Amino acid sequence: YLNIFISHHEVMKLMGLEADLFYVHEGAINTYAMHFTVPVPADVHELEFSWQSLIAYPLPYAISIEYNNDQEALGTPTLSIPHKGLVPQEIESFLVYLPCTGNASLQMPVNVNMVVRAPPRFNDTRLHFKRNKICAKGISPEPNQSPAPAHAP
Ligand SMILES: *[C@@H]1O[C@H](CO)[C@@H](O)[C@H](O)[C@H]1NC(C)=O
Repeated sequence: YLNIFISHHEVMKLMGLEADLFYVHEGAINTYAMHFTVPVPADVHELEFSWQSLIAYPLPYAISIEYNNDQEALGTPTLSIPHKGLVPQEIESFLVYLPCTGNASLQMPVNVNMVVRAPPRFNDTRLHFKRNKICAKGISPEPNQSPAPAHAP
């Protein structure tokens, strides 16, 4: 009833291979793949997840993040979607932003927790995505709002 996967482009960005990876396929969790800790290079500033509900019954989701607050190398992770809502019935993708400050070099765990509530005939999908974020000094995401020369009137 539920697909959760990372696309070909996401696997190429993260790992350099041409493949996709379904972490959940029609409700079945890829427990083997969930064991792995995926490294996130210094120059990768976001993780992209893709998902799709395969039924009409509403699928509530909840997303939480695990990371050490108390350091100077990684800024606060954010989402491109609300941390709670419904899983879409068309394939959609969302981002977990992992913005390294560029003011420090460091490796650290960042884990993404997801819970998708199931209709009563199935069991909830509980996921613990393990990632190890690399940060490097002088490597940080660029802003997309561009500067403009300014002077006083
Ligand atoms: C953000 O978009 C701007 C376009 O103004 C571009 O200069 C920059 O390279 C982009 N950076 C990222 C991380 O998307």
